[PDB]
Amino acid sequence: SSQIRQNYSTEVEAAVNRLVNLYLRASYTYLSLGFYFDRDDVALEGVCHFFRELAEEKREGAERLLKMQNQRGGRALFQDLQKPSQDEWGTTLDAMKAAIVLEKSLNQALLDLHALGSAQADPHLCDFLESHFLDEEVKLIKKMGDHLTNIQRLVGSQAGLGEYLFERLTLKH
Amino acid sequence: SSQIRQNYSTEVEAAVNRLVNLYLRASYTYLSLGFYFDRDDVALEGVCHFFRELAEEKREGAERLLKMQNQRGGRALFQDLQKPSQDEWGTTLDAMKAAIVLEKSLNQALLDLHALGSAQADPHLCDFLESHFLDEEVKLIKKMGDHLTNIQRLVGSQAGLGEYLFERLTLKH
Amino acid sequence: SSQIRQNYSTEVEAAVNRLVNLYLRASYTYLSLGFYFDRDDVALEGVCHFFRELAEEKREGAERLLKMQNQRGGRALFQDLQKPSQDEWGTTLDAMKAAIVLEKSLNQALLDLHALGSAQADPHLCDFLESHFLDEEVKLIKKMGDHLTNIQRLVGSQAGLGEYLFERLTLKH
Amino acid sequence: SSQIRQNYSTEVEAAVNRLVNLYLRASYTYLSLGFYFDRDDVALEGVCHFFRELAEEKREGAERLLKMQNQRGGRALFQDLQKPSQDEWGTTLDAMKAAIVLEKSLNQALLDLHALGSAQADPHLCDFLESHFLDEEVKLIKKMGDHLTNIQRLVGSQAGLGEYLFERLTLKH
Amino acid sequence: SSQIRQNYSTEVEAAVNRLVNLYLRASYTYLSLGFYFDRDDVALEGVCHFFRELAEEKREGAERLLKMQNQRGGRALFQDLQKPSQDEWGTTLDAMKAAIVLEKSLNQALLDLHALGSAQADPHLCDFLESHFLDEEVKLIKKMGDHLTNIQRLVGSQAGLGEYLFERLTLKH
Amino acid sequence: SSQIRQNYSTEVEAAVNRLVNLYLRASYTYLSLGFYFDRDDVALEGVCHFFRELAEEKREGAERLLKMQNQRGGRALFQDLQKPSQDEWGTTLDAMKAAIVLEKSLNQALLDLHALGSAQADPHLCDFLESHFLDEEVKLIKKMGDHLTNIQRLVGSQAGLGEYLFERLTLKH
Ligand SMILES: [Au+]
Ligand SMILES: [Au+]
Ligand SMILES: [Au+]
Ligand SMILES: [Au+]
Ligand SMILES: [Au+]
Ligand SMILES: [Au+]
Ligand SMILES: [Au+]
Ligand SMILES: [Au+]
Ligand SMILES: [Au+]
Ligand SMILES: [Au+]
Ligand SMILES: [Au+]
Ligand SMILES: [Au+]
Ligand SMILES: [Au+]
Ligand SMILES: [Au+]
Ligand SMILES: [Au+]
Ligand SMILES: [Au+]
Ligand SMILES: [Au+]
Ligand SMILES: [Au+]
Ligand SMILES: [Au+]
Ligand SMILES: [Au+]
Ligand SMILES: [Au+]
Ligand SMILES: [Au+]
Ligand SMILES: [Au+]
Ligand SMILES: [Au+]
Ligand SMILES: [Au+]
Ligand SMILES: [Au+]
Ligand SMILES: [Au+]
Ligand SMILES: [Au+]
Ligand SMILES: [Au+]
Ligand SMILES: [Au+]
Ligand SMILES: [Au+]
Ligand SMILES: [Au+]
Ligand SMILES: [Au+]
Ligand SMILES: [Au+]
Ligand SMILES: [Au+]
Ligand SMILES: [Au+]
Ligand SMILES: [Au+]
Ligand SMILES: [Au+]
Ligand SMILES: [Au+]
Ligand SMILES: [Au+]
Ligand SMILES: [Au+]
Ligand SMILES: [Au+]
Repeated sequence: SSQIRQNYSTEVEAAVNRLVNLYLRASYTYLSLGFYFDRDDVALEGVCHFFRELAEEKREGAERLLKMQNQRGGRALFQDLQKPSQDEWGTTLDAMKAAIVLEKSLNQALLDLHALGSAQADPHLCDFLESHFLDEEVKLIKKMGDHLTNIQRLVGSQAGLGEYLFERLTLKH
Repeated sequence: SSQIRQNYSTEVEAAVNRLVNLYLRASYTYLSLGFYFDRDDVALEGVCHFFRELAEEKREGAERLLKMQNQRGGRALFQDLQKPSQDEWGTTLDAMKAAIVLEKSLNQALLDLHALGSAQADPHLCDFLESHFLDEEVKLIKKMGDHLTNIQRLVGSQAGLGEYLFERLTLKH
Repeated sequence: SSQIRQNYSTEVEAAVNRLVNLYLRASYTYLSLGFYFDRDDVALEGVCHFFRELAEEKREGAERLLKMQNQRGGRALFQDLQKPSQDEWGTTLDAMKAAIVLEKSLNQALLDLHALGSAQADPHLCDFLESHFLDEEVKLIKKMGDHLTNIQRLVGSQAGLGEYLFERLTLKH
Repeated sequence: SSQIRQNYSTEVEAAVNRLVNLYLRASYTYLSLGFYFDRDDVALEGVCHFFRELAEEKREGAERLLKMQNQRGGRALFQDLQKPSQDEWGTTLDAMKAAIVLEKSLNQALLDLHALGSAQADPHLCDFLESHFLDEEVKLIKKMGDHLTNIQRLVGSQAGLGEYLFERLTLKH
Repeated sequence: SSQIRQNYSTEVEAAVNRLVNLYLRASYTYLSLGFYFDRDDVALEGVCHFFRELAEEKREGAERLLKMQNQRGGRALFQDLQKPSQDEWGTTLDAMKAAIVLEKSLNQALLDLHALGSAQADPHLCDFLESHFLDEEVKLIKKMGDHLTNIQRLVGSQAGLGEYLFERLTLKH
Repeated sequence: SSQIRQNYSTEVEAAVNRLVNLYLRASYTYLSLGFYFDRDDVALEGVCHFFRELAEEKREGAERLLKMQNQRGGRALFQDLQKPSQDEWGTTLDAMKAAIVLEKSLNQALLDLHALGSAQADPHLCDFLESHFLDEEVKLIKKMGDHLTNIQRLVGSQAGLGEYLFERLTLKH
């Protein structure tokens, strides 16, 4: 077994595979979120685009992790992908709340894997997470908090109007 | 009678002529809708443009149908065009409601003609409807549903403000 | 009722609505004329283009009139559009004869409306007709007379050949 | 036998091979028609070009059919190509009459194959015919009817002059 | 429930959701196939690219289906995604064998859904499958059969050399 | 009979018509050869392109001959086109063997016609063959011999690998 593998614990290999599952789960969640906002009875295009873009980003993170797994001589192993936690996601506010919960879980998974890499003395893993994941997550979580604050401000009284305005003037489409 | 006509039933020929009447009726309805929104006491320019654009699209569909009638060796026959169902169209919401009702009737007419073509074993007619009409109608009806949802969200409380905002931030002009 | 309306009689308002009906009728007549010449058993493409172009021009005149109706604070009211006077239009000669009869009726309607505007002391209406309609009609009627003369010259003896030649060498396609 | 073949009946496979023969026959007919009009004692260049262009179109249709046969896992089988029905094709009128008869036979073959695909529940075949053949045939047959009408109009009295004029002013070269 | 929904059976809606699951499953299978060929102990880059490209194509098909679901007024419902059938995919030959089996299953699912649309008289669904899926699948399955034949020819005697050569001279990277 | 014909024997006229049949036969043979190599169970794209290109070249030669027939005042006469000698063409080697046999027969037909032109003292015919056919055939036959030699060298031991390599590194696609 691997001719290239060096300083790459079975523990980190397994944890990388679990993280791939988590990122692909998050991608699937964002696919569901995106298409919910494209429903004719929800129709918030900018919200749809925001979530579909994140579906792509999460999928990219999984592919980054799989490439890394191979560069270290580990073996990608895929598991069932569980469906998203909801079939309908409520208002933009509800949806952003669910998204920041999801991001925080990914973030905690990254931190846990960092702490494993540190215990296993694996500086290439630590560097890899710092280079492509930790700051990325921090920036996204901040953006989502900014959004939540703006949504929140808009939707006390006149909830519908606030939702429309946030979609039109903050979100991209 | 026609040197080119082949596999083209008198039933489909008549039904094509009726569909032309329906599309020209819808065009006239959208002309009336467009100019209502240009009234100084209504003054929603983006709404006016949205309906005038559809008047053009419906007229184009009628001309497509007439060209097809001729390519198959059928004979265009024109009937009186009935005036639109209303002289005043109310709010943007009322107007979009009336437009989606109209589109659904055109859609049902297309489906009925498809079902006739299928019973008459006329695959060129079926192809023609699929190529230029069925998806076009589906996309338009979806857009209108999206609009209705957004209008609806805006006009619970503060009806005037919501109407202005929808016109300014969703509709084109 | 209208905050903008000034010096705009109910008589001119009604007459503008009737003129809109006439122009849309003429547009429909030219649509029928155009597609007749596209029949495989008539097949005079340049004739078809000449009439379809006029269908567009007449529709534009109606839209000009409706825009004016709104700029003056009048209220567009639409009536049933009667179908064209014939289902088949004969030869190019027959068709041009029918077209110049139609244009003369539009012209007389314009003159009558001018005479109303003059009796109502409505110089904006008079200016509007002079700017966009009266000369336009005069030029078109002259063109049609030129055509009739050329068609007429061609179709004494050898009627078919003359018809083909006029279509090929005078009409555009 | 084929690793790719799926939902592709032996009946449709055979019928596709027969259609290839028909299209290559039609191509050969148009080659003969083209070169007849290039004879120094016929010399109607535009007619020659019109038929040679159709020879190419028919050959292209056969190649489209053969490519499809292969994409479905069927087996192209070629038969003898029968020579065209005439060695001399008469006037432009005679020739256009013969061409529209030929096109109608191809059209009927396409319809028959459509009806077979429908009975065999082969929606890829149906789509393939709709995409590349049915409308193409309808447009060509209409063009030919237009031509026949114009030729017919020209060649009552002064047959030679009419023939020259049609070739010069309608046909391309 | 939906203001836009018209002629859209609950049966087709459910079947569209199942097809989305199948396409996302196939995408996941191709992700696993792609990264297997990127393993340092397999190292066939062109094979990896071929499968990763198909992972993207299958994901795109699912998104096309979800967009359609929304345009018709149906409701996207997501299920668990089962992991791919194998963790290791053997040789290029083994892998292409598995891929054509997968494609044929997608193809059969498309055909079944076509047959449902036909039984439900849903011509927009039928058109949608013809426009974006049926020919696409046919072309891909043909390409894969071509590949299988070439792989097969190369890997009787000198299996390693044949595998390298196919990757270098047929597959893209 | 012909006003232009000069120094053009009935013998050469007939022989030109036979040569046209031969060239169109060869074109049909190459069409069959081309599509055989496009079969999913043969799949040698470069071989397919090589033969389809020759189908076009042979057809061009027939059209050159027909144009010449007309320029001399002869009369093109078309006969039945016999189907190709095989339905399946074996390996690339088998196919190239069959192609060089065919070319040699065309070449011998050209030589025979040259010898007829010489006996009939027809220097325009001789020039015509020298200008457009004799060298063309010589170059093609040489190319095919080169190919046969290279195929032959490759397919002693490891027949499949040799076939793939010849297609990839010598033939165009
Ligand atoms: Au979305
Ligand atoms: Au979106
Ligand atoms: Au998007
Ligand atoms: Au770390
Ligand atoms: Au570390
Ligand atoms: Au990165
Ligand atoms: Au954002
Ligand atoms: Au308007
Ligand atoms: Au407007
Ligand atoms: Au507009
Ligand atoms: Au249909
Ligand atoms: Au049909
Ligand atoms: Au269209
Ligand atoms: Au819109
Ligand atoms: Au026209
Ligand atoms: Au026209
Ligand atoms: Au036109
Ligand atoms: Au006046
Ligand atoms: Au006046
Ligand atoms: Au004007
Ligand atoms: Au003119
Ligand atoms: Au020709
Ligand atoms: Au020619
Ligand atoms: Au030509
Ligand atoms: Au069919
Ligand atoms: Au079918
Ligand atoms: Au095509
Ligand atoms: Au033409
Ligand atoms: Au890959
Ligand atoms: Au790759
Ligand atoms: Au790739
Ligand atoms: Au279907
Ligand atoms: Au259907
Ligand atoms: Au597509
Ligand atoms: Au490929
Ligand atoms: Au080929
Ligand atoms: Au090829
Ligand atoms: Au080719
Ligand atoms: Au000679
Ligand atoms: Au000679
Ligand atoms: Au030459
Ligand atoms: Au070559």
